[PDB]
Amino acid sequence: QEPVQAAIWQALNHYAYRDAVFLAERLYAEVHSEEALFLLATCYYRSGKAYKAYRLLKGHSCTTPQCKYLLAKCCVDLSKLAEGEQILSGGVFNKQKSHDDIVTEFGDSACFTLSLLGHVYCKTDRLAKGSECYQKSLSLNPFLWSPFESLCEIGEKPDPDQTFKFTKAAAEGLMSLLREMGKGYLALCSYNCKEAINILSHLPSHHYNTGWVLCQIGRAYFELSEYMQAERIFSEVRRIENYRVEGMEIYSTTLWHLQKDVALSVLSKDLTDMDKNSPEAWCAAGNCFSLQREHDIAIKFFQRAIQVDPNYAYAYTLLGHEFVLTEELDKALACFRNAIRVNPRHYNAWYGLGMIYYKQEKFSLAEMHFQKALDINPQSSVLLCHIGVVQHALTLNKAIVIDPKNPLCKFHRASVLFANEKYKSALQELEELKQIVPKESLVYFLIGKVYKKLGQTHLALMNFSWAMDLDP
Amino acid sequence: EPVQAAIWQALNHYAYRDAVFLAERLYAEVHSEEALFLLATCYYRSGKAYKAYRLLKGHSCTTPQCKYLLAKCCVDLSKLAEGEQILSGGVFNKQKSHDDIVTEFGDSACFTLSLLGHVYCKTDRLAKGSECYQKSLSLNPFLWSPFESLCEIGEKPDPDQTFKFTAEGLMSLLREMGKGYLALCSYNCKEAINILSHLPSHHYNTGWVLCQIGRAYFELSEYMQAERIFSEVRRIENYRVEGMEIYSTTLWHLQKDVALSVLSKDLTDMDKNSPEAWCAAGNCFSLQREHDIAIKFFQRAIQVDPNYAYAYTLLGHEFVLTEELDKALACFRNAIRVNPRHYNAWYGLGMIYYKQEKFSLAEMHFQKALDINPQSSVLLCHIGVVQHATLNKAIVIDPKNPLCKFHRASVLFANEKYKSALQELEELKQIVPKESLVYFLIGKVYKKLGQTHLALMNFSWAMDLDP
Repeated sequence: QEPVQAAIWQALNHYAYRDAVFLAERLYAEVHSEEALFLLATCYYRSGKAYKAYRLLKGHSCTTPQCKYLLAKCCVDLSKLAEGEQILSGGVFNKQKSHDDIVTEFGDSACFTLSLLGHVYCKTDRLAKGSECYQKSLSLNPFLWSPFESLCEIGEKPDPDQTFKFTKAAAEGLMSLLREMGKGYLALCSYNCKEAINILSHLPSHHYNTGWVLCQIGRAYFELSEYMQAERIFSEVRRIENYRVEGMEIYSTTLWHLQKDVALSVLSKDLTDMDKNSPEAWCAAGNCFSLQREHDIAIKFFQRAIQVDPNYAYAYTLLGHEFVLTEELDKALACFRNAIRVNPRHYNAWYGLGMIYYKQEKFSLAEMHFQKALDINPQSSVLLCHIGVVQHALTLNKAIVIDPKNPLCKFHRASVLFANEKYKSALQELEELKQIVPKESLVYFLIGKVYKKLGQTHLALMNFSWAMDLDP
Repeated sequence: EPVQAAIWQALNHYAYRDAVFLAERLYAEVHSEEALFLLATCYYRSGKAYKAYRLLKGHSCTTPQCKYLLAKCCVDLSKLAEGEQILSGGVFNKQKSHDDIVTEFGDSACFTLSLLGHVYCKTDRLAKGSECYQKSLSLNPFLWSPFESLCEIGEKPDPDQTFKFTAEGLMSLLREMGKGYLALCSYNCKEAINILSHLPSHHYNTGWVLCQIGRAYFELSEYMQAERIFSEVRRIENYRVEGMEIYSTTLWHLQKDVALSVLSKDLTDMDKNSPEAWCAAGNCFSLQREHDIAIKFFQRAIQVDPNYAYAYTLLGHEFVLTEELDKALACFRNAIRVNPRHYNAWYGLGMIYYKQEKFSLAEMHFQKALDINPQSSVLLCHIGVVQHATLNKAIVIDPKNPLCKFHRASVLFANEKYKSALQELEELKQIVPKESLVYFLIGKVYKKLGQTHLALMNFSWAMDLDP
């Protein structure tokens, strides 16, 4: 009995699934225990066939925590999210069981199920309930990076120093790394890009050279739009890991702005060759053909990124931009809106909608989009206006009149000019706005840039420290 | 220690993202080979095998634990040469002993050997493979899969001895069940049914056992009894797809498009990645007389598993119906590469070569099918009679070429032409005095006749001759 199910798990840790599953089937058939049942369902699940585990556990119902966790997980895998809640929460039919109840039920598993419950609440439009779950999970288990990483991406600001603290002593040490890292990834998610590099770079060199860190730093340099400083450490994460696709996502697009045909070609090849069930590889393959500026082929790839992961915002976004160039404005809208559906904090899509409203001269709505976007990210304009540059290389008073009422539409019109090689025209429109809004740091920060490129070093430094002082 | 134990917790709840992160940390922190093993174990269980491979290659893996995981990724990546060179092979070491491998991998010895046997079986070295399997089983007789493979690749181990322990309750069960599966594999199905229906009824009523029985009844061509057992196996185990491809073929021989529709709909959208489900839908649309829609599905079955022989043979039959024999020969030809011990294609080709009047070839083929399974004519000849819904020539060949004559009598028996088949089987019976097969087919025809004397006698003759 005992040695039979000892032996099954030996088969599973060696991934001999057919051997394990066979024994499990006979074990459960001899003795109908809840533990043997669990083990069988376990075997079906790790063998890569969740659906089997679902019908098995479901058909003669077990209530044990080990079965309940697993049954909920198979559901989540199969997108039965509403159901998944009910197994764990007791959520919607009867009264919703509390976290204190949940912890009592699952005990040591409480941390994964709250993580699980977290994920579904978030993916079912209840970030409120989902954040509370993630937080509680981290309380129960500080070694879990994923809950913390979800909270940052939502817009929540958890406290690294309070989140990771265990309550020889090896944890203390691991949590220290995790602390400065936590502080840094939040610092990246809220777009304190200079801070995030500063925190991450101060991290010890062994944990600096890891591809995760460098990948985040790559995202950091990229958001600043220091493209060459970015491509340096993305070329780096590749020679050091070479099996990593996760950061190569945004690296593909950096190589896109720099217009490095061979490198993006090489990346797309190397990425598709490794993992064709990765939206990153397909995002890369996609804008490799945008580089070559053929739009039929790129659309198809971006699509594969959507099929292999429809909860992956960025892939939707990158399609929109490409449809802008082909002048398919109606498809583009739906793209950015969908992008807004999966992640409401993905700034690229807001602005992209706002850009095409502005382009069609629907301003007061474009404002709202630009505003909601620039709240997520200031200095959004640089990247998405550079986009239009890359494309166009391969009423104006009406707007200013309209711009009287609303600042950000105007601000784009300036950012749109600086991105083009029309530097002088920008400064006329800029001062007119500087008078319109002496509140916004954005205005003084742009003057800072526009002076630097014009030579006036003393007057650039000047307006930037003002711009900083006005900034909160 | 706390970090390592925290990972394994995250793994056992399938929180892969949480675990790889700790494992990247732990490995960055210490460049330990066990820290390495964890990271690669976390990438592999995350469902990203390439990630572990590329990692393990780019660092020094020299330990059994490490060497196993890497071999597994290789084999997963269709890098069989690599896989071999890692477990058996020293770049510098010579071909390892069986005993060397066991020493190196200790408890993991049975699994590494199992995986080798698979590699040997995937390459053209069956003998080297079945030796690796036997060794695996002797090291660990709780493993069913190596013995499963042994039966299918034509070898005949002895259950009573092979699963003897060198607990008694599992083995004694395994032995009886093993003896049953071997029978099914050696195609003495009436034995296979008998010997595993002697099993205790709560292991009888498991899905796997019923499936083998159901499998057997198709091989006995007991089609109405077959669908009885499957239908039950469906009720018991609606999540089972394994062995339900042939349930579909049961519902195809019997002409139940109604039930084959229920079956295919269910299986398709239960498991799109199972070829059994696409074989199921493939048969379904064959009945509906949509040949194009039928072949569409059979290729998808093949698409989902190119090492799934039965989809190749079903495409074949669907091609012969559309008289596209060049394409049909290829499928069957593909089928045999794919399946060494598979009567279906061998006979399938035979029937094609027989219709091409190339009886010299047809013979050699029918022998190979009939070597694997003696009764293959009855099923394959039935196919033609469902699909449908010189008399001197083959007689002269029937001197030198007996098998071509037997098939001609079988196809006549498969049609309602019972009288004409006895006449022809008598003439052929003179040419071969003694062939168990022939006395069987007499008894087969006597059932339709009435006559207990003729059926009983001949069957009893045929049995005695081939002990």
